[PDB]
Parts: sequence; C-alpha cells; structure tokens
Amino acid sequence: NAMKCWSSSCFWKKASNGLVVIPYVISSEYSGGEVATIEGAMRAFNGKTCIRFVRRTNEYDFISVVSKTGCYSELGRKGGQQELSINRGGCMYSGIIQHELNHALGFQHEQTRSDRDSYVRINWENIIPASAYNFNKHDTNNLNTPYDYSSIMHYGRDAFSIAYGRDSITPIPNPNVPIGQRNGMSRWDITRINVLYNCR
Ligand SMILES: [Zn+2]
Repeated sequence: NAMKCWSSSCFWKKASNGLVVIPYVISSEYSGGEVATIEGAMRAFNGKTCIRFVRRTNEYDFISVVSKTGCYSELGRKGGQQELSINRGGCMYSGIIQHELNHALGFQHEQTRSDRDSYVRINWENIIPASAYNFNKHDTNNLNTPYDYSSIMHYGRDAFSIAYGRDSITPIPNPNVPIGQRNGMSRWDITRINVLYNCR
C-alpha cells in the first residue's frame, strides 16, 4: 500500500544512524492535553520502528498539525511545510492520529492495494458518489506484504455508505472478517514501515 516513487525525495530521509527523524509543529489552537494526545500517538512508532517524530527546530521539511476539515494528511514527504489535519471534534484519538501519520510516511488505504479485488468487493452502488474516488485501485508498492484486513489503513465496511446496512466494502470470500479497526498498528503495518524505511 506504499506510494510508488523511485527517488525518495518522496520519502522522509534516513540518517546514517538509521533513524528517520521527522520534524513537526502543532498548531497553537490545540490545548496542552490535545498536544499530549498527538505526541502520545507519535510514540506508538518508537518501540518497533526506526521512525522518530520530533518537535521541529528549523528543519526545512516538516509536518504542520492543524485542526482543519476532518482527518487527513499528504502522502509521503512533500517538501517544506506539509499539513496534517487532526480536527479537534472528530480526530483526537490515538488510532486515527497514527493512521494519519502513516499517510505522511507514504502509506495508502488498504482497500486501494493493487491486489484488493482478491480480498474485497467494492459495492459502488452503495457509495456516496462524491466519495467513490476513495475506493479507486492504485498501483501500490506492496513491499512483499499481503493484503491485511486488520490494517489501521483499511476502511470500515460502511465507510461513505449512502444508507445503513448497505456496505461500501464486502470482504470476500468471508464477509464476516472485521475491517476498519483504529485501535493500533497491525503487524503488517509495522513491517511495512520497517521495509520501506529499511529499519534495522
Ligand atoms: Zn486515511
């Protein structure tokens, strides 16, 4: 589910000591408690990856965390100031923040993987038309990892559903497999970070 870019000007820089140090600033709009929630979510990367989110000093490439419309991030390192939105009303949860930070690392939604049609059916007629593009298949760098229903990057079955009970995504051949967890990073989520950023 990683974006395909050969240059890695596209990705965060790895230091000679192996750490991928990603500078950030958090909008003054957030209270101290909200800052702590964001930084808490960032710590989830420390135990099992070489990713380190650190407060910016004066680095050129950095993440600016802002409370805008919904929860979103740019994909990968964009160069200079790049925004990541954690709306104060709907996004201040560890798993959601981790999901967004994974976008910033270069990871896309699980259901858009190039191999997705072997694991899910997209029920187009059930999807809010303006939001259907979120379900488009992409030419992803899958990093020799398999499709993971339990990925923090997988949409829930009712994501952008027009009406209750008519799901946007149905897992196949077993429709009962859970999708859409936002508790924490899956084994494959962690493995993918480590493969992409060559963490040792
Ligand atoms: Zn997302």
